[PDB]
Amino acid sequence: MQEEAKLTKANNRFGLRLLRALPSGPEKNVFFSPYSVSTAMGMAFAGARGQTQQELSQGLGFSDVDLTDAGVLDAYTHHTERLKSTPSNSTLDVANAAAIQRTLALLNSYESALQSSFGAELHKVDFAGEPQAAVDFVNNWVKRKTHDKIEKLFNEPLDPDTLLVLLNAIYFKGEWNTAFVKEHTEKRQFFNGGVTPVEVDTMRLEARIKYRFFDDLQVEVVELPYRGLDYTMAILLPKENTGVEGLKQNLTIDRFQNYLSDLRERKITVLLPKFKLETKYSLKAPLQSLGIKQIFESGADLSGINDGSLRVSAVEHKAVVEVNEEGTVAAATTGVVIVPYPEPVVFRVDHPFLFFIRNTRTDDIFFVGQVNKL
Repeated sequence: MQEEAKLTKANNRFGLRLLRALPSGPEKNVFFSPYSVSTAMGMAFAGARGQTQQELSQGLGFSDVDLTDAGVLDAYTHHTERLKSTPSNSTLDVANAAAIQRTLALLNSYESALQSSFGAELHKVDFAGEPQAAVDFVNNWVKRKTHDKIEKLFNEPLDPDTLLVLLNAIYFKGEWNTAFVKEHTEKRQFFNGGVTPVEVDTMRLEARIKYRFFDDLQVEVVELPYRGLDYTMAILLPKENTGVEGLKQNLTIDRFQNYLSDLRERKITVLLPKFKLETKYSLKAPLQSLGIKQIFESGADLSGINDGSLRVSAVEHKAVVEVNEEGTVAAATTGVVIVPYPEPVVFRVDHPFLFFIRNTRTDDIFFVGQVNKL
């Protein structure tokens, strides 16, 4: 398979692995862009060497798909290019950049790689002398690229020893192929945390929708496509009200793709809450739990960046989504901070569930959520 296809496979596997490691609870929703996180970590990977590079190759999923270090940069070039030129009814914008200390010398090779593989602009800032101005700059980049959906990634200035912040932003807007019928939206029961009944605005449609119940993990699956059917929201609904955490833990990328392959269009009724999520994560700890460790530590080898001693102090992520009768808008951003050292069917989404906004042509998974509380 193509390098870009290997990369999609690595990104997707990493995506579910990260999903499993994110903080979750009956009162705490989960939402993030694994594609955003992977892309930002790819930019750091471009500058990693030695054991640090090998550990990242492993962690980001490259090794398991036989995607070589050089192949990663190739694959990213093709992702970046196809993202620009792809004809769709839906909007998907991905942007990358690097905020660099004004007096930091980057290796020419790294600067070139950021441009060629990621289309990443460089922007000089004064991390050391002007922490407020530097973080204002970074946040205003995030705001423009997420189409104003995320105002700030960093709520406080960065530590003045910061030398580089690698940034990714993503924005998605789609309209449903089959809109929910707004006249039929009503307050309906939803089991918050799988156990606490509340009333929430709940949307209704009845149409031929890709659907299957799978006995293996006792899960109903649908895909709700956007216009043109090239993007979809896949929804995984546990049989049991309290089934979501177990579902998340049991899911693998092969099982997920196999579920998708087995869906068939069927006339069903879908009852789906309208909802908005807004989340934020410090990803260092979850990334460490996935075995990505050396990059965070003294002794890290990021010498492909500036031929010096650099490590990652933090990886921060923010994400937002709005789901309603017309469609979906989602955005996310990631910042890597671097320092020196047939019978009727009713698909009733009335309890916690997982969803995935994906491209059906490429298999790219752009957004993933777990809805626990509404």
